[PDB]
Amino acid sequence: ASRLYTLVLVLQPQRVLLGMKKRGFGAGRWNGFGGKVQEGETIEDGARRELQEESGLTVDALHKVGQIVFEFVGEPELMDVHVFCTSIQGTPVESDEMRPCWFQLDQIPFKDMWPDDSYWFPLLLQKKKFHGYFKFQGQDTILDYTLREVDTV
Ligand SMILES: CNC(=O)c1cnc2cc(OC)c(OC)cc2c1Nc1ccc(Cl)cc1F
Repeated sequence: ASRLYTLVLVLQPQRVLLGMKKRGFGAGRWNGFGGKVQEGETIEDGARRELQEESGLTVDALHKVGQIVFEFVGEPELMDVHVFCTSIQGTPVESDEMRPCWFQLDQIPFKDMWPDDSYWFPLLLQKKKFHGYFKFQGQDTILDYTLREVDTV
């Protein structure tokens, strides 16, 4: 009972782009860019499409960096999130849904991000690949988790 999602991190040598979500689920937190994979679409094509819809950026080469499953206690559907890292074109676009901002790598706003990010961002920043699972109670509490580095996602 899992649904496919993507998440894209635009990570440059000294900064990362994140978007402040204005509405819907996750509003008020800085996030990568992502959403649901569509019918007939590959996961990677979904990742490229969502980065444009949410940030206005065009990505050619995407690299898969992780897979994280999110469980919300009581909720039937698990989120199977395929995480990718990016060479981009365009300038980030602020829209009604998302306010993008560049962050220096020592200024990541973990306090205003989903709590799981604190666990897997140190891996992302060090160019590691990973598999994770986080079980949440509500939006603020991690009940339990697993996180492992892998050679292949
Ligand atoms: C830079 N880290 C993130 O951006 C990020 C981190 N953790 C998340 C945890 C979540 O629930 C437990 C979650 O539920 C909607 C969203 C998360 C999330 N963003 C995100 C946005 C849109 C999708 Cl489709 C998928 C995502 F993971």
